[PDB]
Amino acid sequence: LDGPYQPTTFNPPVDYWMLLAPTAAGVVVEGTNNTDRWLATILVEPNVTSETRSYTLFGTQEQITIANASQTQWKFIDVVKTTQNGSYSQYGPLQSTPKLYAVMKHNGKIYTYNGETPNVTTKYYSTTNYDSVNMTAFCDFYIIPREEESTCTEYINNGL
Ligand SMILES: CO[C@]1(C(=O)O)C[C@H](O)[C@@H](NC(C)=O)[C@H]([C@H](O)[C@H](O)CO)O1
Repeated sequence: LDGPYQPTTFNPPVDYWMLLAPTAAGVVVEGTNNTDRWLATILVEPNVTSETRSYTLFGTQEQITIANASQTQWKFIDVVKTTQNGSYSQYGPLQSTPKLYAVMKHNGKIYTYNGETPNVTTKYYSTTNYDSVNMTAFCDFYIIPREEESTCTEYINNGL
């Protein structure tokens, strides 16, 4: 567990999980290869009926319709597009009590956590030039090698 690091944009090594510890609802992390993949993770508060919100994604204001069916858990949503002018689509989510998320560049993809704490799993998004994707963290974060993924999973499920 290397960190906490303050918000910044950098090029994380492949096969490391970037464990994010946001404190507020909103954009958590975003990264793109500038060609066929844009991913931004948004943290939505517990208990939200369908509504459109404005988020700044990659420097520009975007309207996204979100919801969170859970009465008590947070919802992390990956908002992605596959071309520069394409529409954002939602995948995931991760329903969470600890408020932690993580993202990793691995084997031609970007992986993120998914499901419902305390029994999370991971999902992925194929991404060309996956190894050079820079990630912008909007909150404090830690770095954990993939070899220690069981430790990252325990933090996502139960907190630091
Ligand atoms: C093309 O197949 C895949 C991929 O990227 O390898 C399979 C992968 O399991 C799926 N992941 C999820 C969370 O649905 C992903 C997304 O649907 C797509 O990347 C969204 O842009 O599509």
